[PDB]
Amino acid sequence: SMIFNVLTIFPQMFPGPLGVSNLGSALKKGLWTLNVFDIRAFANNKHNTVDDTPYGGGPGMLLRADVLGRCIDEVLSLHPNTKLMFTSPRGVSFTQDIARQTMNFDNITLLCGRFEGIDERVVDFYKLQEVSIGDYVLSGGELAAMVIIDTCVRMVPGVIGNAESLKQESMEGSLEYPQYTRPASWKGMEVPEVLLTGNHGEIEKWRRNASLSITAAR
Repeated sequence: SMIFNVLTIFPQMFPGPLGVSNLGSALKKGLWTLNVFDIRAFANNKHNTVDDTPYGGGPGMLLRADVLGRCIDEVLSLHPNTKLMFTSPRGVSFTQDIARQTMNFDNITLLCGRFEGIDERVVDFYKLQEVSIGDYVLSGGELAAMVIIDTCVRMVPGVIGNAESLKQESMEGSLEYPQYTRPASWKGMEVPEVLLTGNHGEIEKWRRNASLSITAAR
């Protein structure tokens, strides 16, 4: 199959957008699995806190190493051969191709940051693969984990009928092309006539030409 384990202190966010349209359908269908672990549950600490202030001081809090380890050990006990990852804005920049490389593993674990980060020992002891969906700071790692999961799950088979699947890959580069649909006029803007001709050859040809412009503006 294809399993994703998410470690967060906001489990109520999930599946959120991950549970809707094809993505949710296939999830119920069981084409993929979504295990969401509440990190808060692992605190055996009497203060039952997950965060704490940082040695050396400064702002905000940091997720405690002992708590995260209890959580991570449980996931490992349950999925020993799992690729441990961690969302932070200063790691491997996530791309459609990195996604593909992740498909090679069929069991990924995504720890989501919160507050000012996590105790470094966890990064080191467990050898986490830091991943960044882009050059911006979020309130936490969970939107990141969603973006990653959405990106990868779309390349599982059965989630997207082979029609839209062999396609998208046809466009090859970010170009794609202008697309149009009914009405034929809208605010007096009419559809390029070639699309209305039924001429597959002449339409593919126009679509490659339009694919090259717009991109030419890049």
